[PDB]
Amino acid sequence: SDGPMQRLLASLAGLRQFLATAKLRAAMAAFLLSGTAIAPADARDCWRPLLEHLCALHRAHGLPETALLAENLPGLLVHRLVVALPEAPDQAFREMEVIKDTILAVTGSDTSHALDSAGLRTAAALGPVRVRQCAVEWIDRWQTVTKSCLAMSPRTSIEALGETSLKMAPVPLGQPSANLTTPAYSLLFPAPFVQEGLRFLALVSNRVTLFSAHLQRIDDATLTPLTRALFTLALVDEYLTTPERGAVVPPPLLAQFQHTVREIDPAIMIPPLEAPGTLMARVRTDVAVFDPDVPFLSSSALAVFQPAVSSLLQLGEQPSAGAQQRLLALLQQTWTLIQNTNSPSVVINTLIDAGFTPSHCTHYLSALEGFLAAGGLGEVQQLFGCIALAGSNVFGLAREYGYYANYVKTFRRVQGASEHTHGRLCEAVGLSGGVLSQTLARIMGPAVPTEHLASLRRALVGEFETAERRFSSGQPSLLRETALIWIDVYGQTHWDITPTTP
Ligand code: NA
Repeated sequence: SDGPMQRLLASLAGLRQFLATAKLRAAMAAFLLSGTAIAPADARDCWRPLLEHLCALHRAHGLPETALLAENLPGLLVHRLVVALPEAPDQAFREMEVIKDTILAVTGSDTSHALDSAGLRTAAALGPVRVRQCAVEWIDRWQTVTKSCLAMSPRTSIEALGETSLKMAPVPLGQPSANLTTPAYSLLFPAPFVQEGLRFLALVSNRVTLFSAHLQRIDDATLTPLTRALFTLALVDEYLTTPERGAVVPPPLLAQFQHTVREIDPAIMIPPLEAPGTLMARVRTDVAVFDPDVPFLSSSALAVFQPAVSSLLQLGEQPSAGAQQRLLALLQQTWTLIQNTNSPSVVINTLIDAGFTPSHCTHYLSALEGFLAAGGLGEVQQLFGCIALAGSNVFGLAREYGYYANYVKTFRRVQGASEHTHGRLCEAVGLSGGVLSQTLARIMGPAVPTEHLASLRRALVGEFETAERRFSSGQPSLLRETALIWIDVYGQTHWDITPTTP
């Protein structure tokens, strides 16, 4: 078992028994940009002797570089401590807890005694007390928020409770992870344990977000009982049904569905909430709900009723002029809003409010594409094409929307493959020459972390200034480049920063 920390530990022990200058110093330079990263076990076994040898070997020679690496080795270690989180919550909180104990091991009082023993400083920006404070706050708050979202989530798993329904207030996609990116945490942003925690919390949070919106249009009174029951069927199909258990329905929701569905005109037929195939398919009718004289569908949420619409767009149907005027109002409002908005929360809310639940967007895509195969579209069909392309891609990026480094990669894959998926529709409607990648880019674009890397750079410059200043009056430490290259190379490697320095 060799590892970077292990390699420099063994290298540094032999130095203790200006050749030691070149060897020692090139060794530090080699540790700061070793390709691999430290596993928790390695840090836990090797933290003590490496720190002892570094503090005493520091004491004998008194170079600024030993002083700095000793003063800020905790943070430089958590910068390189690998994190792998499992899908299951138990395994995830467990796995995070082992790292909490790893940093507690790094930031022990023994390190403060061995730094103060060597005349060093324990209050360094990446020093033990600071790294301890920031990591502890971030991880504790991380559990509290992640479990909070995990409780008000659709719980269809084998894991036994009853899913909350009326409980939920609409949460934006970014609000849970928002406190965890404040500039206060800039010092630890490149750490894998922030990024991994943020993808986990993003995955739970976004699901809770969609579930919140769709619940909101469940419990609305202005909507017609037909529209109400339709949102109910969609909710059940997409968030409360698994291949493993047929239907997972709370008794209050099922009773509410019963009383609301008995109000519907028997001209339109609705299946009861009970366990294959989705329920939304089971709905059958012959009435043209789109006609304005007809009062059955709320003109607000008119695309919620997937069978009649999918028939409209597969069969290229020609609605009554009043019905069509009823459509182009909603479709054209929705698409004007989507076209001219940069808030993902707003576009989510307006897609769900219009009845454009993700699976619907899918069926709609399928319906048009199949139309263009057999056949140049009406404005109804073209606008459904717009909202369904942009809707499918916004809903795809929505699950993983976060401020972590991987959303750049996923976002690149998705906007790259946005237009080419269902190319006939996309070119026929106009999103062809990069326009859809432009829209998805403006609304779902990944956040830019230049400020966090700048701030951390300034802090590392400061620890360089003090650390050299005490140990070398003039300040010509050769290791500056070696420290800054990690910053630029992280920036362009994970975040694709250009990069640039002041
Ligand atoms: Na930089």
